Amino acid sequence: EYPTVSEIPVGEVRLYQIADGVWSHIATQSFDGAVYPSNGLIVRDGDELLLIDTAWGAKNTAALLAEIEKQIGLPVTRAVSTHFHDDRVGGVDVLRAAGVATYASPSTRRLAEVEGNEIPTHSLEGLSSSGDAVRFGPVELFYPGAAHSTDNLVVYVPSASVLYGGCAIYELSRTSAGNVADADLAEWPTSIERIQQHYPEAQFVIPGHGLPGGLDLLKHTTNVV
Ligand SMILES: O=C(O)[C@@H](CS)CCCc1ccccc1
Ligand SMILES: [Zn+2]
Ligand SMILES: [Zn+2]
Repeated sequence: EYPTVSEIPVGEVRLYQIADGVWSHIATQSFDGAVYPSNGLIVRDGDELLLIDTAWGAKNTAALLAEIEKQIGLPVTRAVSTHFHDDRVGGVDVLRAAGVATYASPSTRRLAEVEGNEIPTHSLEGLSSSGDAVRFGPVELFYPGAAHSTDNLVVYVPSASVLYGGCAIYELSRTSAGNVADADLAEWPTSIERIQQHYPEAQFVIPGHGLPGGLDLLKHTTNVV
């Protein structure tokens, strides 16, 4: 039922209900010769929607807003990028032009400026040190320390016990490290434990790529790194 990579043509976006007020958006994009699926989060925020990450590109993100408009019908007013890679910030310009206020930690914003990626407009205070947490509307943002990247944040929806781990967290079927050029391998396992120790009542854990799982996904990631 969860959409797979061969089912989403590059340019299209699917929405998947995870609990109500919480959806994940799935898009596809090529990366060094191959196409991969990628997840993001959507959270109902009163009469508005909070977006967690872009759909990996300008055209995909445009498709995302259109799909949101078609299936949910509420405006996306804010977005948070969980790290500096293009599958997280690629498309913030389309979001900006659509009236969406974009956010990211200052760490993410400068890591994106130096790599030449799109840069979220606003800086998120209170997450510069491992273990820091801040609330942001219907969700709580957490900076566990360097893992997939040195700036990676994870997101938690209290009212739904949904833990969005981003690309610091791997799906279950993934048994190899893959690309970790921007990671801190030595610290990764420690950052994940910080996540474990911080959201032990998580019911759903969404990886940055692939199928949903449980807290089950954390140790699996450590074991793969
Ligand atoms: O820039 C990067 O290093 C990554 C963005 S998270 C590319 C992700 C592509 C991919 C996603 C999941 C598994 C293997 C490859
Ligand atoms: Zn990444
Ligand atoms: Zn990723």
